[PDB]
Amino acid sequence: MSGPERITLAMTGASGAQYGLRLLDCLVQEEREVHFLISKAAQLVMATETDVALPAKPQAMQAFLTEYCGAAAGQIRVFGQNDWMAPPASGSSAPNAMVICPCSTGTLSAVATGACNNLIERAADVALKERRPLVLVPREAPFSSIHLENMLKLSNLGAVILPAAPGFYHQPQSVEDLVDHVVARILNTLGIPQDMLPRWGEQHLV
Amino acid sequence: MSGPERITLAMTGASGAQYGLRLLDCLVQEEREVHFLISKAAQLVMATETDVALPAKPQAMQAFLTEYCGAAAGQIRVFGQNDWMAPPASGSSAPNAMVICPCSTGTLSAVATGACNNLIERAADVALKERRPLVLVPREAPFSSIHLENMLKLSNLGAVILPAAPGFYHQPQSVEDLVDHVVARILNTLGIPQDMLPRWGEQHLV
Amino acid sequence: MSGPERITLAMTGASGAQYGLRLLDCLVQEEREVHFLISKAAQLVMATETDVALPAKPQAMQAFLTEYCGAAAGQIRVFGQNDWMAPPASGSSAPNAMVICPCSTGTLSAVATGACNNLIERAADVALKERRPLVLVPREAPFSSIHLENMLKLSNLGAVILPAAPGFYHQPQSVEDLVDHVVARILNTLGIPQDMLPRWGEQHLV
Amino acid sequence: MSGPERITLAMTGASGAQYGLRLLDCLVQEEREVHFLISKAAQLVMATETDVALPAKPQAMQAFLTEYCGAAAGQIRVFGQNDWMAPPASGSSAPNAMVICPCSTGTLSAVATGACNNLIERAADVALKERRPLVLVPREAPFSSIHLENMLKLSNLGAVILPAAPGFYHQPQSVEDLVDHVVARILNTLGIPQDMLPRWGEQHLV
Amino acid sequence: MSGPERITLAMTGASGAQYGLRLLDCLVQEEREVHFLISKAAQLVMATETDVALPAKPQAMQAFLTEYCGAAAGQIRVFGQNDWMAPPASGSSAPNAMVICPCSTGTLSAVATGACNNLIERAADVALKERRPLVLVPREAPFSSIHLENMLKLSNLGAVILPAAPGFYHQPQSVEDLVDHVVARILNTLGIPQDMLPRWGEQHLV
Amino acid sequence: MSGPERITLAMTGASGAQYGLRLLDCLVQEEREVHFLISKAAQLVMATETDVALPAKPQAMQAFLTEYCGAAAGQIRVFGQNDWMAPPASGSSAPNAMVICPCSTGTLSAVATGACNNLIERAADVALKERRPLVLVPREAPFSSIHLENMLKLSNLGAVILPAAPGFYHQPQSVEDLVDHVVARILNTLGIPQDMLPRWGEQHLV
Amino acid sequence: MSGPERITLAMTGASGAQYGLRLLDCLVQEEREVHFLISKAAQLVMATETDVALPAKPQAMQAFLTEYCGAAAGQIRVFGQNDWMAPPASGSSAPNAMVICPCSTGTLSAVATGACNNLIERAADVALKERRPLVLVPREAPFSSIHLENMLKLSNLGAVILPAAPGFYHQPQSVEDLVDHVVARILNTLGIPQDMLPRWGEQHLV
Amino acid sequence: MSGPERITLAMTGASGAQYGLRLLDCLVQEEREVHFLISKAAQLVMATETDVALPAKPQAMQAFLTEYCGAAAGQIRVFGQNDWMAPPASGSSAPNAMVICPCSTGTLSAVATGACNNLIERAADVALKERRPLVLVPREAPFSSIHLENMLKLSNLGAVILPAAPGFYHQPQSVEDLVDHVVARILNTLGIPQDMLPRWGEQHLV
Ligand SMILES: Cc1cc2c3c(c1C)C(C)(C)CC=[N+]3c1c([nH]c(=O)[nH]c1=O)N2C[C@H](O)[C@H](O)[C@H](O)COP(=O)(O)O
Ligand SMILES: Cc1cc2c3c(c1C)C(C)(C)CC=[N+]3c1c([nH]c(=O)[nH]c1=O)N2C[C@H](O)[C@H](O)[C@H](O)COP(=O)(O)O
Ligand SMILES: Cc1cc2c3c(c1C)C(C)(C)CC=[N+]3c1c([nH]c(=O)[nH]c1=O)N2C[C@H](O)[C@H](O)[C@H](O)COP(=O)(O)O
Ligand SMILES: Cc1cc2c3c(c1C)C(C)(C)CC=[N+]3c1c([nH]c(=O)[nH]c1=O)N2C[C@H](O)[C@H](O)[C@H](O)COP(=O)(O)O
Ligand SMILES: Cc1cc2c3c(c1C)C(C)(C)CC=[N+]3c1c([nH]c(=O)[nH]c1=O)N2C[C@H](O)[C@H](O)[C@H](O)COP(=O)(O)O
Ligand SMILES: Cc1cc2c3c(c1C)C(C)(C)CC=[N+]3c1c([nH]c(=O)[nH]c1=O)N2C[C@H](O)[C@H](O)[C@H](O)COP(=O)(O)O
Ligand SMILES: Cc1cc2c3c(c1C)C(C)(C)CC=[N+]3c1c([nH]c(=O)[nH]c1=O)N2C[C@H](O)[C@H](O)[C@H](O)COP(=O)(O)O
Ligand SMILES: Cc1cc2c3c(c1C)C(C)(C)CC=[N+]3c1c([nH]c(=O)[nH]c1=O)N2C[C@H](O)[C@H](O)[C@H](O)COP(=O)(O)O
Ligand code: NA
Ligand code: NA
Ligand code: NA
Ligand code: NA
Ligand code: NA
Ligand code: NA
Ligand code: NA
Ligand code: NA
Repeated sequence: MSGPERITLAMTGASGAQYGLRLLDCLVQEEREVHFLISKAAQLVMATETDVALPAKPQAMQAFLTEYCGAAAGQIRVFGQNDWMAPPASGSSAPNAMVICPCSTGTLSAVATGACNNLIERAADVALKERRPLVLVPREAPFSSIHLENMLKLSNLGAVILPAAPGFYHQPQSVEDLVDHVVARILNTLGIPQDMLPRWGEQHLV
Repeated sequence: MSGPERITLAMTGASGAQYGLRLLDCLVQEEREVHFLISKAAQLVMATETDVALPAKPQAMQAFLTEYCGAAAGQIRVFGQNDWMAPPASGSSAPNAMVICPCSTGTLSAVATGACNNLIERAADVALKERRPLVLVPREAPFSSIHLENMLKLSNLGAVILPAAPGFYHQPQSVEDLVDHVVARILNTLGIPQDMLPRWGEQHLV
Repeated sequence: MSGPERITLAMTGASGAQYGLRLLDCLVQEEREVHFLISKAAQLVMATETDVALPAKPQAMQAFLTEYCGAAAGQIRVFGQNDWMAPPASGSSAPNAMVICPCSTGTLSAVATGACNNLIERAADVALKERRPLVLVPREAPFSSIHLENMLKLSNLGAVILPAAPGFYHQPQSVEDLVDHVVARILNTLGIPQDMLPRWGEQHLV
Repeated sequence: MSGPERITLAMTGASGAQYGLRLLDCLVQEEREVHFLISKAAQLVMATETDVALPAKPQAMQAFLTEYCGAAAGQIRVFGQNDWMAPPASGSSAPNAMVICPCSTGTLSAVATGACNNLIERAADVALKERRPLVLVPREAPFSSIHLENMLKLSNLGAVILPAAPGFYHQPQSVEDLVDHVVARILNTLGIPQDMLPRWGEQHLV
Repeated sequence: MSGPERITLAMTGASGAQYGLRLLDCLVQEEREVHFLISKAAQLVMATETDVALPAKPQAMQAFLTEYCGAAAGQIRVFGQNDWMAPPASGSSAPNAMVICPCSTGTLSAVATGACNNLIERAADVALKERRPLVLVPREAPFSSIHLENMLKLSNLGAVILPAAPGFYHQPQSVEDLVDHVVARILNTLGIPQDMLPRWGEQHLV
Repeated sequence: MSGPERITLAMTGASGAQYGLRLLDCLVQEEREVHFLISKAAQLVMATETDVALPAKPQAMQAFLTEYCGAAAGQIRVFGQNDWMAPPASGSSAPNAMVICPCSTGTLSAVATGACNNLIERAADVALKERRPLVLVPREAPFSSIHLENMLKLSNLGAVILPAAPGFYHQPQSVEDLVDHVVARILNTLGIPQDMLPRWGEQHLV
Repeated sequence: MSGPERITLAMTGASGAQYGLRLLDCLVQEEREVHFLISKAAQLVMATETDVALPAKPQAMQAFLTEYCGAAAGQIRVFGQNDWMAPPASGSSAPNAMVICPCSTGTLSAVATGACNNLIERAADVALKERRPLVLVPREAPFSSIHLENMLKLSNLGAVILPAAPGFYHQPQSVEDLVDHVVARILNTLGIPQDMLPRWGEQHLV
Repeated sequence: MSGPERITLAMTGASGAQYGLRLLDCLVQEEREVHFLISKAAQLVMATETDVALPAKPQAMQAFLTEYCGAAAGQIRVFGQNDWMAPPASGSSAPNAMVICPCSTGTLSAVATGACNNLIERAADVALKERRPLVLVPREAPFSSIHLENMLKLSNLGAVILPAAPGFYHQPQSVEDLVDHVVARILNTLGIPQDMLPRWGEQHLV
């Protein structure tokens, strides 16, 4: 197996709920264990932007997502926003890679300053102190200087700032094609196999 | 008329040629005069990503774009990359707003450092020294710290860093819907009317 | 009409509730549409420092403030602290100027770091990314270096840091006279007519 | 006796002459020795904003202020703006605490840069090099980034930046009540007894 | 009317008195109200470099300049260097744009540090805190790092640093032609009509 | 296999063409796939400093280098300076490590600022945004502060700054021995086996 | 002989071609050897702003300039923009002082960042690393913060930033008089005799 | 005589003992007085890398080096590492230029921080405070960010950072040829004649 066996996937309240759901689906299909976290504002984004009827409490959310993705039992773990006994909350936990997708500007801010106000923010704080992979997927426009300084600080610290900015260079034909471009970039960054985005120039000899 | 009468629209070599073309179309439909600039690498992006057969030389490019957009005579001006006699090259020119869409990381770098190697880069240098509007639309992922520092410097100077990061919160049904979200943000930033992106919460009283 | 048609007026938990109320009154009398936001701590300041019996829920607060100011129907909109569907929460909203008066040091901090924890903080984050006017009215003493660095960062970004520091140079005779000095400065900054603070030296020829 | 026996009280040309006069009165009533300094612009502020007829030359100013405050003989010393033989001008002097109230933005600038152009500015330069207390009471609005950077530099060096921003949380009934709030904060900062501002929550057990 | 109705025009002691006089003439011919300020060192520059016999006291200076420019009564106001009751000294004044032309390196320094030692320096301090236009026209060579850091700080704050560096690209035939180039740039920056500098490339279609 | 299977080897115009050629030879002998890039100025360095008759066009250059190194078919790929369809130009490409050897101060500058003016510079920009290995081998003396700041920025970002500064501590007997020291350091940095530089102190027990 | 025997004189594409030509003339008349470099954009400036018919290729340009200045044979050397075998390209060359006059903002940028894209930029990079004199003569207005930061960086490194800002204090009577002021400043900076600008106050005893 | 009459030559513990010895030889042949200093670690480098049997104590080391170089009596002075009475230890000494060749990263660090732990480090501290020439010849690879920041600080202060990075552009045929390139660069930097490195392009006319 290439790439991390366990991924902490946090969804926070920026537009782009489809990116998180599609990423979750691909992680499940690659037989990865996913520790799934979702903020209160992200739950509202999902209700506004999609037809997914995501249950509110973690136990029922875990059942729903398992059915939605066709995951194995225990493959998707769901942890609530104040569950400090969950693996992502401590560096003594087993190593995960972490993705925040979408990453709201508020969560971006909290991770940059170390606010640790909820399990998503603490889990990123832990990823940085343990030097485990951390990928942030912001979705905002314009990016203000406040946004950019927070992204730059975290990038300087080794976090990967991967904006939800799909490329158009494989003739996209649908919204789903654009979503897949970003999801493929994330999987590439994590080192996890994907077949949605070809290897640029791989056939190009001279 | 709300917003600028004249817009310098530069296209540079990031993916997202559709954003530039659609923005050009909307500017024409709003009866704006457009000074159109396109880099050599952007011409290659357009040939790779779209079915637009854009002529190479400025005179023929100007004819093509006028037909493509249904523009009036002289409404679209095309200037070549070393035409230092064109309006965008001097601050003594008449005031324009400027948009670089897409904005490659190379053009982002040149504007941040003041390289002024071609008319697109000099025109942005002029926009900054004259404190005229400058909007950059980067399309890249991940954003490295090199990218982010250049974006932050320019944002601190008053340029608008508007990444090609479409929002999903008006139920997009096609690639064109996502393109329009970004194009609408640009038009909003310039203060030019648009009807593709509703005013959020405008009906919301309490 | 001079100045902004719509103003987001946020009250947060620093002493000086009278400044916010008087500013709200003047905005109403200038026929401006006001999107009114108030933090939980500010509600407690108002109960401690004034005899205003402000209702707690937005619907009833909106009724009360309309009566208090003699506003027209719909002229004052009240939005709760987690109402992400309200206009101030998105840059795709119609343009407002924004004033935080009083601005607590906690809200000052959140805006400086981009925390976006509630609608007041997100609305300021949106004002900065859209380059729409943002005026902060802190009331604190001493200002620590933590306070000052946050004020300096935001001032460098174009926010107006307007401390609740009334001037004495028009022979004030009451608390209300000192309140009006600050409120007049805010209206001047927004470009909205006021007749409480004369134009200094306007009659002075030589 | 709690707090400093000797206080250098400098008045400079910001609005708020009443704060300086009331502070001088309270220092006298607490039996402190006051080295009183006043700038040329502050003399003009006092003539504009109050009915105090302050004599111009130090000898007569010293007589007037002694009568005004009911001070003992020699309790108030007045020194002119170029009197480099006065105690405040040398660090070899006996230790004083220093307050500049009001502190103009020009005096703020001079102290931040070390300009030492007059006795007020040199005395503050001496307070900083000897690490003796220095309290600045600016009165300005907006604070520009120039103001804020100067305040931040001095706060980082241990000066207390105490803006003339009265609090409203003890039901003020007059201009004098608001003046007293700021004067009480200054006395608190110096460690000198005052009974104008109660100790917040002192009776609050749980 | 395009551009500001009122302009504060300060002349300080760099070489280039002709620029200030010609700018004053053009502002008068565009029917603008001018608040004219001149430093002691600038008066000496004018006596050294020109044949203008400028009276020393403001009242007589105001009479002379009115005759010199052919201005209407009250169109040119002259204020002395310590006239703190003049409009430029307070932000509560009516809005002006401000130009310092020529701008000595000493006045550049004072504005960068906030020294506010005279009415010219305070008026610029007020322009910055009120975010009203401020244009500085330095004339010096070489620019030292001290000069450049002061110019950069002020440019970062939104002041326009416009050096007296005339362009040669409209075939200048006299000293007056070079003066007019700089004066035209200033008028362009203020948004005030001028016909001395053509709009570059305005006729250039492709 | 230890170390990267694919290496992008860029040669740019600093003295030390022998280092690049010898590194290319060792990579081939370790059965690595090499994507070979060479700048116009580097071609001139090679003609000036060596007797290698390197063909100019990529197709013929690829034939020559394959013969020169005894490489397998397709093992060395050559890409021209504007071939944006080559793998190194996009982060969606398959992962490579990248070495610029020699690295001119001009290419050092471009990578530090993100200029992306040609395929070598873009490929390094891509290596940094994808956090793939990037090794720069500058050859210059003195290093100016411009050089050093660019090297420091890139080192802080995780690029390896490996100057062409051979060590003398294995009794070098020829120019080739000194070349091999640097080439061995590069291979060590990449994690690729080499037998030219012994493991220091490997036999040293106490 | 006072001052440098050899001067590298680079002309780049800012307005002010007359300054470069007049400086070249004075260097020739002082019997200095001049290594003359001119950018493509500067050639266009010279054709636009003057009646000098400068040949394009270096050999013919060298003949023309020798006749134009009345120079001795070999006294003016002309080198093309990619002639890396010319003395200015290597620090191992014989010591020259270097002047870029006019210095475009693009060349200013390249020297500040170390871009070294052509012989002019590399020659300045070499002057800085060898700590040989480097004088830049920018001609631009306004100077943006991008311009100013580049000038400040280079000034901090010991380059002389000498803007084309002529002084008026020797009663100039023509364009040529203003040109000579700047040219005289450059010669003063290089330590080369000139008689166009008197020594200020040289006769002034007390 | 061109260049300094007296040179402090310090050898510290980086590889490249041959550079120091060859530089010492050339300084002697140019009839310069050399104050020779060598660290304990450098003595070990010399024993490891060369066949020079350098005596340990200064008196015998001075005899050996005089014979080795064929120096005149008293032409080479040797001072021990704690000889604070030696000329290099005080700025009141007669002016020397100073070279540290090789310069270990430890000595680089000490000079950058001012550690002054031995005579070599103090002598460099003295060279910097007296603004006398200081040339550092580091030999290390990779350069870490710790190395680079120390080199940048010292370069900004006017020290010459000259890495042991020989050039290959005069067809080197032996180790000695590469050593001579670096030694020639050092002599060039000091302004001392050398005939090992030709003047680049000196014969190149056009
Ligand atoms: C509920 C909500 C919140 C949006 C929002 C919307 C919704 C429905 C949309 C989808 C209609 C439009 C855009 N949204 C974005 C957004 N923040 C952001 O950084 N990017 C966004 O694209 N916000 C605000 C963000 O959710 C708030 O600032 C939260 O405080 C974030 O909290 P969290 O980090 O804990 O999720
Ligand atoms: C030709 C080409 C260049 C791409 C590229 C592609 C093509 C076809 C695609 C479309 C297949 C994939 C992505 N592209 C991007 C890109 N640079 C960038 O910042 N974002 C991009 O999305 N690059 C590189 C960029 O064009 C180069 O760095 C140019 O030097 C930019 O030059 P310019 O600023 O003058 O346009
Ligand atoms: C309830 C409360 C909070 C005061 C306070 C008081 C009250 C009654 C007063 C009125 C008696 C005295 C002073 N107050 C101030 C204050 N914060 C501040 O920056 N300036 C103040 O003047 N605070 C604290 C501030 O409200 C808290 O730090 C909140 O967390 C701010 O939260 P908010 O930004 O969401 O309003
Ligand atoms: C005379 C004068 C000067 C005012 C002023 C007024 C007057 C009458 C008022 C009272 C009508 C309105 C406001 N004033 C302020 C002010 N500077 C400042 O920082 N805050 C102020 O509130 N200024 C300007 C300030 O006095 C000048 O910049 C002086 O140079 C300060 O010099 P100083 O530090 O030596 O006192
Ligand atoms: C009187 C005087 C002062 C010159 C000067 C001359 C004169 C006659 C000239 C005209 C002969 C030559 C050049 N001048 C300049 C100059 N300062 C400057 O920045 N640029 C200049 O070009 N100075 C110095 C400047 O005037 C002093 O530093 C003043 O202190 C500035 O004070 P101010 O800002 O209040 O005007
Ligand atoms: C042609 C050429 C260019 C040399 C040069 C020489 C040649 C023959 C030598 C070999 C004779 C001597 C030294 N060279 C160096 C050099 N730049 C550098 O950083 N280190 C060097 O050692 N330069 C300059 C460098 O090539 C230019 O600045 C190019 O613009 C670099 O462009 P590139 O990065 O695209 O290759
Ligand atoms: C051809 C051209 C280019 C001008 C220009 C004009 C012309 C005719 C004028 C003379 C009509 C007006 C002003 N010019 C200036 C200018 N750049 C600058 O920094 N200052 C200037 O004054 N520019 C732009 C500058 O030449 C470009 O940015 C080039 O890329 C510079 O390239 P270079 O550094 O290699 O010369
Ligand atoms: C004895 C010794 C020390 C080497 C070393 C070796 C030896 C034999 C070699 C020659 C086998 C290989 C490389 N050497 C280097 C080195 N430090 C350095 O900056 N560059 C080097 O090339 N070091 C370490 C350096 O000498 C130590 O860090 C000392 O503390 C430096 O002390 P000094 O500055 O007082 O001389
Ligand atoms: Na917390
Ligand atoms: Na250029
Ligand atoms: Na939050
Ligand atoms: Na002084
Ligand atoms: Na002052
Ligand atoms: Na480019
Ligand atoms: Na280059
Ligand atoms: Na020590």
